[PDB]
Amino acid sequence: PKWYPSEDVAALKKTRKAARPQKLRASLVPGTVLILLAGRFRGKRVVYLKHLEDNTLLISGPFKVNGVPLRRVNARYVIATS
RNA sequence: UUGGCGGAAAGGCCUUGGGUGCUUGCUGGCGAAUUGCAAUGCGUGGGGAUAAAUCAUUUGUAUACGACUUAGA
Repeated sequence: PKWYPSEDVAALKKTRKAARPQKLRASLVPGTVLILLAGRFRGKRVVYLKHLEDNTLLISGPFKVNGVPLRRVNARYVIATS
């Protein structure tokens, strides 16, 4: 914060990479039934509830039906049913 | 547990009878969580008894040396 650099490491250039919201595939819609391909609950059927700002999908089993609680999941490890 | 069957490398096929579990065929309840967003998720090396082999002896229907051929608790 206030310590002067004791070794003049070169500063990084102005990176021209602005963050953009994830463009999820149209097949992913809220309320869709999802199949988990990996992780603790791999192979379980899950319901798509909400999209999170961290590029993850807020999902629920529901917990009562199959024991899968509210957890974050990646869209790339999920198959969206009709 | 009963009966038959499979010889090509059968060694497998059913099957009468009962025993004990599941049944998602149908109706419901209990728990999943925090692993936190994926890192696939089987015989020795030393002893106790002993079935058998080789050597010793002998044998000669065998013989350059191995090998082969007999018999004595």
